[PDB]
Amino acid sequence: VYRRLVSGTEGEKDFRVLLSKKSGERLSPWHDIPLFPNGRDARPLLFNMVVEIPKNTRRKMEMQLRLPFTPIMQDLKKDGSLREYASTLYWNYGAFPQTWEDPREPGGREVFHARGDGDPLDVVEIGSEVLPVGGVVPVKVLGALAMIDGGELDWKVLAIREGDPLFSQLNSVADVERLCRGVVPGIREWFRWYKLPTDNVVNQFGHDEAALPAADAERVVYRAHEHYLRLL
Amino acid sequence: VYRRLVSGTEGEKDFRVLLSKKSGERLSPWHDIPLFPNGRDARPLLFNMVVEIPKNTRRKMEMQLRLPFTPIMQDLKKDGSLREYASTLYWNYGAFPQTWEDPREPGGREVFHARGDGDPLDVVEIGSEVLPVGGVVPVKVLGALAMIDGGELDWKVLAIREGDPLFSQLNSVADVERLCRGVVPGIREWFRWYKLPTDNVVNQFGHDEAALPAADAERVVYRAHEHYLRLLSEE
Ligand SMILES: [Mg+2]
Ligand SMILES: [Mg+2]
Ligand SMILES: [Mg+2]
Ligand SMILES: [Mg+2]
Repeated sequence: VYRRLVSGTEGEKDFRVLLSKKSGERLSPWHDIPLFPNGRDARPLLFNMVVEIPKNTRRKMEMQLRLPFTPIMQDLKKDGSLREYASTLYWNYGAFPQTWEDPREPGGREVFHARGDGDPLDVVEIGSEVLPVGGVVPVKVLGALAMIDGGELDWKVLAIREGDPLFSQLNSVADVERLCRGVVPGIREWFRWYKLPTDNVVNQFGHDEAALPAADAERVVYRAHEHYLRLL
Repeated sequence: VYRRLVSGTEGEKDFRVLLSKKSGERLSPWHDIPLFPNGRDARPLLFNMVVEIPKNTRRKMEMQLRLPFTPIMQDLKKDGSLREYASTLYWNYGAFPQTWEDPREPGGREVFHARGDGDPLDVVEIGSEVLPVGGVVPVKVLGALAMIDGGELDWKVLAIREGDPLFSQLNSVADVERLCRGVVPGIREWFRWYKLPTDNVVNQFGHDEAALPAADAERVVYRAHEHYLRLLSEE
């Protein structure tokens, strides 16, 4: 469905992934990829996921929202070096197109009244297959962890790629805990601890650290989608 | 108190940490450091921990058991390049002196009948302060996770450094869960997942993934201590 135009070498400053339709026409993975690849009336409801960080990698790849067509490149520190996480991420990681965590909207106290992180909504894909930088895959939402990253509400939605062998068997948080041991706590503990070496901070999680159910996590995506639509 | 003799350059193949008494006499952190710094009858019971990997680092530093005085150096790949873990370890990590997880000794059915890892018993220290490579600190044992790494039983004993502010307040897993949220699951999930990028394997845990209580973890250390001592025995 979407074409990856890869340039440079993956570990260097010239690396960049650009997206185009199969017509050849360039398009933004954030603006012009539909959030619902088969409409809002599909059941099970599928969301598009733009993969930024592949499973088993450590480079902080992200869509460059300032640039035309929002290409994916590695984040830079102010020292101008390519930025990496202190630990390898064990799952495909990215964001939902056409979503925005509006900082102007305050959460209840289940999330310590934290505010939107200001970025496209983050999603963790738990499938076995390694997905490439700039990949776009339809996913089924399974749940969501409400991370609090320095006073900011930073949702991590959990999803499973359509076509993964266990897709039809995973429909809720309990199914993941049952058929994929360590995935839910591994993701929670990864994002709780990953900024200890860089910032000496241990993050918190709202809703008593629980993974909110799939239906509630779908509503989180909807709200971020409308915040995005309201932005335009 | 033991003296650290640091040699080579950090992060390079020549880096090496050796231990000596305050006499200057060199000694092996595995062979010549007592497991019980105040004897087995000390209350609270203290075990000595040889710190190999400091909190918030990822180089795979380990005691080199083949070398004289068993110095701590960075592990090597078959390529001969320096080996690092794929992820940063968020806690001080090392081993108990005079312990050996004797293989050939079969585990119960709670550990999938897995055998010993063949190495000195591993310990995770959960205190806040970063400890140096080659540091020797007395710790109080709080619990143990029974990680299974490819048919090998690889215990991760959890302990707290004497002198850490929460020392007197931490005596078992339940205290850690109460006063240090995320420490026990953070350690379990770290060792469950850390070899996925290198080996494409997700580790398992015996005893239904539970953190065994402090008393059970004390017995884990004792048994490994006896395995080591048996290697030294006559007749
Ligand atoms: Mg993001
Ligand atoms: Mg976010
Ligand atoms: Mg070890
Ligand atoms: Mg071991």
